[PDB]
Amino acid sequence: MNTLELSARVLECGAMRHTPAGLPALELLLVHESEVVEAGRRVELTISAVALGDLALLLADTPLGTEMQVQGFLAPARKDSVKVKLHLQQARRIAGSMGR
Amino acid sequence: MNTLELSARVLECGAMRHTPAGLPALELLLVHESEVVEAGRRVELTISAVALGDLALLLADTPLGTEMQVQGFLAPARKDSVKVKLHLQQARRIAGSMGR
Ligand code: NA
Ligand code: NA
Ligand code: NA
Repeated sequence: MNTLELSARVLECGAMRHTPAGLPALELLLVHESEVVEAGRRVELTISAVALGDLALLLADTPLGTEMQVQGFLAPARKDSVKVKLHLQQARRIAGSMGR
Repeated sequence: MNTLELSARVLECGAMRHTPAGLPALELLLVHESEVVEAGRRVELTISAVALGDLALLLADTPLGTEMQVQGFLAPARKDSVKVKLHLQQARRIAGSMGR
């Protein structure tokens, strides 16, 4: 079991990159702000995220500030790192009807 | 939305501590090892976890090596920290029938 579901806004969206094996790869910087319940609290969390393959292609050029629901697994950012990165398995924009 | 579900083993279990407001607090160090789907692999993740209140009392003196399913929210360890901490909302040992 390793699944993080997070509501987040796009702070940064990288240019299209690739894995050493030639698969599309895209890095995003995400910010989450919410109030949660702990022992009967607000949280602000900044987190790096990476999408590979088709999802990287879909998330290409996501405007900055876009609000999203995402899901994936957590992993250390680099070998031996304290920094974690969210490996995206799902991402959807919070579509609205304003929208002006 | 901010929920991480993780299967993990206890590498460290702290002594009973307290919040500044006097609530029970307990820190654990958890290791996760699994293989996941990345579209498309192996993930090994070490993460600090903190339980407050009644869950802290329940998790007191968890033997090192105990395997668990945990759930909670992610938050930075401190301002501008790259270290994240799982704020435990649920924890259960993986009970088995072996013995010994
Ligand atoms: Na897993
Ligand atoms: Na790779
Ligand atoms: Na939330």
